[PDB]
Amino acid sequence: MEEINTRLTFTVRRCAPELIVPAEPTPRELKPLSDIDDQEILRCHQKAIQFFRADPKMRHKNPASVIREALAKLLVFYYPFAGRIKESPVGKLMVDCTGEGVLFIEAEADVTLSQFGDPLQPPFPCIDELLYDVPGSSAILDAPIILYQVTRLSCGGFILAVRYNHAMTDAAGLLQFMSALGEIAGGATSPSIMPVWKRELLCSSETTQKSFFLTTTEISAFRRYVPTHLQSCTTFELLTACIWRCHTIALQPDPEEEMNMIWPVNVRNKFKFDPPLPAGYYGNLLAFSVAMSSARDLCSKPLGYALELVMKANHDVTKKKIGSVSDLLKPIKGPLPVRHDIVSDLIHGHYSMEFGWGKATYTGPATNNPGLTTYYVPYTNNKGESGVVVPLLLRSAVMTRFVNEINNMLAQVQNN
Repeated sequence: MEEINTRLTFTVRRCAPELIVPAEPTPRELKPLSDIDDQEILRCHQKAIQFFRADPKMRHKNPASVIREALAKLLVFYYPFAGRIKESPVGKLMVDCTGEGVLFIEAEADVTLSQFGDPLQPPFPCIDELLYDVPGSSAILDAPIILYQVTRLSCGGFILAVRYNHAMTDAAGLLQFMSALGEIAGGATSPSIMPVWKRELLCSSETTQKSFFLTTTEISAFRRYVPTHLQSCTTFELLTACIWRCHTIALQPDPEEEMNMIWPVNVRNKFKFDPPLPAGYYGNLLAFSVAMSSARDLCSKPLGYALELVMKANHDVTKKKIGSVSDLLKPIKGPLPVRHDIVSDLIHGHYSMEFGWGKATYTGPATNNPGLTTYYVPYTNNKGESGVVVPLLLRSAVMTRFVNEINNMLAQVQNN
């Protein structure tokens, strides 16, 4: 299992972080976050990144300035994003729309866009410096909800890095928002999709980083040595059953502890909501599927055991298809288990954002839970092999036991 390493490094320097408030008076109100947005597994942040190449006609236009003026203008419509999230009695989250503003960082880097590769894919170097974690902002409550870093590159290109409070929006909502930002920086009067709230509809009253590469041939090879009755499995399912079982064998937990593997599902493509969703909704619309087993059964039984659990969990959430949003979209049931890993499927453009410099040359993820939290990215190496890159952050011993265990599985798949 190949480790991918970024041998590139460079020096970043950033101004001191600033607060961007909406450019015009906006409603000062308390807006309810939905039962989907405020579940435990979403009380985290997430990181996205886009790379933009130089545009010769955009000379005399510093990208940080363009973006921060457009942020101010766009926050008039998305004004809750300038708010602060607070907790009421019985655990309901609210956005206090105070206009205190989103965090912003203008920076420069002694590096060129082309030095990130061609094609440019993860891992990305110096990402902790390209999306600086300002102290106290890692908080869910009373902290700025979103953070931008615009790093200018020596070629005149630039980097747009975002950290956002996952209680506020999901990847899809942030995409609607970033496309509204692109439109406003394009000169638009207002967004094409006028956002709405309506989240009441979903209210019911020692460590180590690393990135590893598995080629498609290795994945499909796996698919050959699982029982025929499980061969309809997705690449995602097979990869997730591998990761879950290998990680558990690496953790070596108490035999009876309940091991959970959890992943989100975008439902927009899937269900047909009978009261359909509002046109500009941008809260969370993720379903979550949960696969659970004793540590002893995961480590004791072959990969087919884990794989069946993953595939069947992947249809618990897909099986009821028409009705209300409150009917088909539920939070995870209880408090999160002690033992839970989180995987996300990213093998899927994120196109049509244009800020004057074109559409991004790359848009994707970047870089709490003490389990394993990772995502799958597409990757093609220098010889042409397409496959998946899995960024892992584990205690070093757990990492090498994990790597060795998936390498044992590769050894088995090839011996057979």
